[PDB]
Amino acid sequence: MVEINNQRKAFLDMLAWSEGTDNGRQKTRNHGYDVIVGGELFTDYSDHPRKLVTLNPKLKSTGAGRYQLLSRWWDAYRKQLGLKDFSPKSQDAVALQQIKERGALPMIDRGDIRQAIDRCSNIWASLPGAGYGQFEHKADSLIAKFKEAGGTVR
Amino acid sequence: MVEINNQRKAFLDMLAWSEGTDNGRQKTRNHGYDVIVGGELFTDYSDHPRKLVTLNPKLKSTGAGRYQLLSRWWDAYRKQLGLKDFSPKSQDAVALQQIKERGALPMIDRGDIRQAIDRCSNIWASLPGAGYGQFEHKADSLIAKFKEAGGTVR
Amino acid sequence: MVEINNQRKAFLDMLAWSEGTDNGRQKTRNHGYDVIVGGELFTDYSDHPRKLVTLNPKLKSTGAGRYQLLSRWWDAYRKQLGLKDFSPKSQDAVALQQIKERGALPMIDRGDIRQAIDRCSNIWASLPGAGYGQFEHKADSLIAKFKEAGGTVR
Repeated sequence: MVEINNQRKAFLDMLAWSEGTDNGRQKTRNHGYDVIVGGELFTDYSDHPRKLVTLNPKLKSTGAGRYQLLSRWWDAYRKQLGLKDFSPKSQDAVALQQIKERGALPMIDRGDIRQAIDRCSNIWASLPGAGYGQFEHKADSLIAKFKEAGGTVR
Repeated sequence: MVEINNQRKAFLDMLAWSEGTDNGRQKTRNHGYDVIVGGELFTDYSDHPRKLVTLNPKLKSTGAGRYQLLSRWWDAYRKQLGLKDFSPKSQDAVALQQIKERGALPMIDRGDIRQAIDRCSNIWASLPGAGYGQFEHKADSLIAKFKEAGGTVR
Repeated sequence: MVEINNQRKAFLDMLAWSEGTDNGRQKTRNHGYDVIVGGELFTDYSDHPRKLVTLNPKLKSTGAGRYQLLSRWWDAYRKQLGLKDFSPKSQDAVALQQIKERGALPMIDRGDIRQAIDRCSNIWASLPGAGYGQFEHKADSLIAKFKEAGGTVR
């Protein structure tokens, strides 16, 4: 399993905030860990809710959990990591594993958050990529949230 | 909010032992309720001491009290539960609230401690499977401690 | 300057189409190489036009050229690659350099376009990231364009 440390935890909190699952606005009984794309909540943590939500006549998504994990990616990782449920710890595990695969861990650990965000933009829709126009602006908000979660930026 | 019963009290004692705040070795004048991460003690219970013992980004911690509650979580819960101080009763309240949120209360009440421990590993670093670089007690030692605190296991 | 080959050329054409600079509808006198974000054209190729265009209150951008390169990245790469102008050749050079830095060149050369697109999504806003809700469908329309530009997919 990818180890959790203060920098990584702060990154996961920034991410939960960015994705809108744990931002003090969206309703939740457990820090966004029970949020289904669209805003509904689930209570059974034995598996991904797998509820297909139509966000509009031309947009569907199965994102669920604190990091809005798609069901197809959940299946891949649950098998790969040997996870027995979709509990908060399992959700953190998958997110960290995806961050690991993108080579972002060293960046997070050392405080190069702007780079970590860019590297992870291909996984999470709320994160901007560096070539996009609004990056500098969005990264400031993200960096601020990262800092208040206790992370240290370089 | 969350009322205390024998099973829950036994869980909190097991937790204090696990976290190293109340284990008969760590110094304390009040059963671990005055312990700051690192081992120093505080005497003013009107608020979380809000101290760290390292500036190392990965290792940084503000844990304080019997259950080593981080200051950022303290602020969230203080507001949410309407707590006026960081007294032992307030500390117990926050811990029980976090346990309630991870869906572990029914598990504790019925004696399914191994499951409750797993669900709570996402909150406390000493609980087996937590995934930090810290020492994690074996489930067996935890269950033994839970039983000597008067809890009944199924 | 990174070398151009048929696979790479086809990727740059797919990209110009995806970004809307060279798609048969947007006006241009030079295959999108003269397009400023928003749709205006420039004629002086000695430097990036450097116009900050407001697309809406929340979205501003300085993208210009066939691949909609932001001015700040233009300055970085101009210096790094020793470019003396913002001519079509220079624009291609920077795009290829960015693709090289994302490790997508081998993917493009071998025909693994879906992977290359995902790796490059952090640079270009029109490209989809793999964790995105509709990756497979958007990738399909891009692959079609890549193939008609003469590229071979695996």
